Amino acid sequence: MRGSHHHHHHTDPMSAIQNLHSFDPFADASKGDDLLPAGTEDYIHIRIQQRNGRKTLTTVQGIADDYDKKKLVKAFKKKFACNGTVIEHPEYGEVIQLQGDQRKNICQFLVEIGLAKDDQLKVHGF
Repeated sequence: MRGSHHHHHHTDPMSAIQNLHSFDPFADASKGDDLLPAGTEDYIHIRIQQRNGRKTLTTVQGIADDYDKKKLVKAFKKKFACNGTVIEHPEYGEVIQLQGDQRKNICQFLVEIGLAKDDQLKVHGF
């Protein structure tokens, strides 16, 4: 170890783990100005999840967390009057969860409010 030695009986280096140094083109990083990951244009993947024969939950993946979480979903319940929520899926990462098959309303919402982009319109009905 040879780390911190100023305690009576603890020593927990884990206490100093706040994700330090996580950005540096000249240190732990690599990006090609010409070589890009893939031509995806960062679309907005929808995807529906109908547990039963109606318990649908249209989700939205790709959207930026910077968006107005409130005006984002809250507005949904004001336009279509549907049940919308915000979930941070581990398989996708930060994805809204609408109630019922909104694959046609959400994409319409993303464009109606200006959330996603017509080019990002990635609707994938289960």
